[PDB]
Amino acid sequence: HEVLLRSTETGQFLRINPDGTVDGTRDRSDPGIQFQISPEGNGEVLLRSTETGQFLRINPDGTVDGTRDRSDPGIQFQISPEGNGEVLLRSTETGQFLRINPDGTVDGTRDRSDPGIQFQISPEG
Repeated sequence: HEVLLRSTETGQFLRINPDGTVDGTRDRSDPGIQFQISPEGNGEVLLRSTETGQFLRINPDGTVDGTRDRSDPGIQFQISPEGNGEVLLRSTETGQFLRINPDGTVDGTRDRSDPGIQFQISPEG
Protein backbone atom coordinates (compact mmCIF):
# COMPACT_ATOMS: atom_id res chain seq x y z
CA HIS A 1 0.00 0.00 0.00
CA GLU A 2 1.59 3.23 -1.24
CA VAL A 3 0.39 6.81 -1.08
CA LEU A 4 0.92 10.15 -2.80
CA LEU A 5 1.47 13.27 -0.71
CA ARG A 6 0.00 16.28 -2.48
CA SER A 7 -0.05 20.05 -1.82
CA THR A 8 -3.62 21.28 -1.32
CA GLU A 9 -2.53 24.72 -2.53
CA THR A 10 -1.00 23.84 -5.91
CA GLY A 11 -1.54 20.14 -6.45
CA GLN A 12 2.21 19.46 -6.53
CA PHE A 13 3.29 16.00 -5.37
CA LEU A 14 6.14 15.50 -2.92
CA ARG A 15 9.12 13.72 -4.50
CA ILE A 16 12.50 12.37 -3.44
CA ASN A 17 14.92 12.52 -6.39
CA PRO A 18 17.83 10.19 -7.24
CA ASP A 19 20.25 12.92 -6.05
CA GLY A 20 18.65 12.94 -2.60
CA THR A 21 16.83 16.25 -2.92
CA VAL A 22 13.20 16.59 -1.89
CA ASP A 23 10.92 18.80 -3.99
CA GLY A 24 7.54 19.02 -5.70
CA THR A 25 6.34 18.02 -9.15
CA ARG A 26 3.13 17.81 -11.20
CA ASP A 27 4.38 14.69 -12.98
CA ARG A 28 2.12 11.85 -11.84
CA SER A 29 4.42 9.42 -13.68
CA ASP A 30 7.55 10.34 -11.70
CA PRO A 31 8.77 7.27 -9.77
CA GLY A 32 9.84 9.46 -6.85
CA ILE A 33 6.34 10.39 -5.71
CA GLN A 34 5.29 7.04 -4.18
CA PHE A 35 5.62 6.80 -0.42
CA GLN A 36 4.95 4.15 2.17
CA ILE A 37 3.66 5.04 5.62
CA SER A 38 5.45 2.94 8.27
CA PRO A 39 3.78 2.79 11.70
CA GLU A 40 6.14 3.47 14.61
CA GLY A 41 3.43 3.20 17.26
CA ASN A 42 2.43 5.87 19.75
CA GLY A 43 1.07 8.04 16.92
CA GLU A 44 4.38 8.22 15.01
CA VAL A 45 5.11 7.20 11.42
CA LEU A 46 7.96 7.13 8.90
CA LEU A 47 7.45 8.35 5.34
CA ARG A 48 9.55 6.18 3.03
CA SER A 49 10.23 6.75 -0.65
CA THR A 50 9.62 3.53 -2.55
CA GLU A 51 12.09 4.57 -5.26
CA THR A 52 15.09 5.47 -3.07
CA GLY A 53 14.25 3.63 0.15
CA GLN A 54 14.96 6.82 2.08
CA PHE A 55 12.92 8.18 4.98
CA LEU A 56 11.89 11.85 4.81
CA ARG A 57 13.67 14.05 7.33
CA ILE A 58 13.23 17.66 8.50
CA ASN A 59 16.53 18.96 9.82
CA PRO A 60 17.01 21.46 12.67
CA ASP A 61 17.91 24.15 10.11
CA GLY A 62 14.58 23.67 8.31
CA THR A 63 15.99 21.82 5.30
CA VAL A 64 14.27 18.64 4.15
CA ASP A 65 16.06 15.63 2.70
CA GLY A 66 16.20 11.83 3.08
CA THR A 67 18.11 9.21 5.05
CA ARG A 68 18.24 5.43 5.31
CA ASP A 69 19.26 5.66 8.98
CA ARG A 70 16.23 4.30 10.84
CA SER A 71 17.73 5.56 14.10
CA ASP A 72 17.78 9.20 12.98
CA PRO A 73 15.25 10.95 15.24
CA GLY A 74 14.39 13.43 12.46
CA ILE A 75 12.45 10.84 10.44
CA GLN A 76 9.48 10.51 12.83
CA PHE A 77 6.31 12.25 11.75
CA GLN A 78 2.79 12.75 13.08
CA ILE A 79 -0.01 12.82 10.50
CA SER A 80 -2.50 15.29 11.95
CA PRO A 81 -5.87 15.67 10.18
CA GLU A 82 -7.33 19.15 9.74
CA GLY A 83 -10.63 17.77 8.44
CA ASN A 84 -12.14 16.77 5.09
CA GLY A 85 -9.05 14.81 4.10
CA GLU A 86 -6.54 17.62 4.66
CA VAL A 87 -3.60 16.91 7.00
CA LEU A 88 -0.45 18.42 8.50
CA LEU A 89 2.79 16.41 8.47
CA ARG A 90 4.64 17.33 11.67
CA SER A 91 8.25 16.45 12.49
CA THR A 92 8.39 14.99 15.99
CA GLU A 93 12.01 15.91 16.70
CA THR A 94 11.65 19.55 15.68
CA GLY A 95 7.92 20.32 15.75
CA GLN A 96 8.26 21.80 12.26
CA PHE A 97 5.55 21.16 9.67
CA LEU A 98 6.48 19.95 6.22
CA ARG A 99 5.97 22.69 3.65
CA ILE A 100 5.74 22.41 -0.10
CA ASN A 101 6.16 25.93 -1.52
CA PRO A 102 4.51 27.13 -4.74
CA ASP A 103 7.91 27.09 -6.47
CA GLY A 104 8.29 23.36 -5.77
CA THR A 105 10.84 23.71 -2.99
CA VAL A 106 10.23 21.78 0.21
CA ASP A 107 11.26 22.80 3.72
CA GLY A 108 9.96 23.06 7.27
CA THR A 109 8.09 25.84 9.07
CA ARG A 110 6.45 26.54 12.42
CA ASP A 111 3.93 28.92 10.81
CA ARG A 112 0.58 27.13 11.11
CA SER A 113 -1.00 29.68 8.73
CA ASP A 114 1.25 28.79 5.80
CA PRO A 115 -0.77 27.51 2.81
CA GLY A 116 2.07 25.13 1.93
CA ILE A 117 1.74 22.87 5.00
CA GLN A 118 -1.66 21.49 3.94
CA PHE A 119 -1.44 18.01 2.38
CA GLN A 120 -3.75 15.47 0.85
CA ILE A 121 -2.85 11.78 1.10
CA SER A 122 -4.21 9.50 -1.61
CA PRO A 123 -3.85 5.74 -2.03
CA GLU A 124 -2.04 4.26 -5.02
CA GLY A 125 -3.78 1.52 -6.99
